[PDB]
Amino acid sequence: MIIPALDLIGGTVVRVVQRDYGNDPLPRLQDYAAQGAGVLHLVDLTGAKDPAKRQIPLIKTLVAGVNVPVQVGGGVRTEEDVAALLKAGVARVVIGSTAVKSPDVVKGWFERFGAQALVLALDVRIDEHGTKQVAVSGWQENSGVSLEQLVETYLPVGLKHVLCTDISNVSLYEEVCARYPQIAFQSSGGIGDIDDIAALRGTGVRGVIVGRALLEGKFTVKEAIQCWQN
Repeated sequence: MIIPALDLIGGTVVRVVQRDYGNDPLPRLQDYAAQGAGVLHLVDLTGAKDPAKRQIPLIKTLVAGVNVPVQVGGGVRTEEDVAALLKAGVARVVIGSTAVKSPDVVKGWFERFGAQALVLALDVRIDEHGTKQVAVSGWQENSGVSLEQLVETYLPVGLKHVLCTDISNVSLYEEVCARYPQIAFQSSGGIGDIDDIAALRGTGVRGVIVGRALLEGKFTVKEAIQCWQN
């Protein structure tokens, strides 16, 4: 499915490649759902910078105001962070750097919350050997573990949802999806126009995250879904 996405800072919708796209995230999300979106994605950039300032009241309002599951990320680093987001009504919590830095801890989260409640977000850069290297961010060096190695760490605790961002493409998703058909992969990044969505058809990816292109008015959620369904 198409997964429309917003990045939020202090209640403001922003573009990242910051750019202010206004303070109306709820009407934007509601119109995404109205066009047929079955899942939405939010990144809490304020919370990512300071967990104490996690935008829980806002997230609560946004979740209540739409009729579809929302997955929410942004510096989710502790068990308490996960629990708080689920309590606020989020469907799935998106875990990034902590899934790389403390796998034994995150394995425990799978046991506690269930694999349906957790999405592992992995940034991948392909090195000069052609290996899919995991990095915790776009501006930090590789962390010394491959995508396959980290996926295989979490398979025994029932991993089901993985969000993959290429920070170094179609071939990447074709490869990983074929290797792990029991995992539902989501793609993030690279969507500049409607043809980019067509290109991911048939790769095996289950979800396509779309953010910037919708804000820029390149195409609508309805058009994206029509494209995805072919």
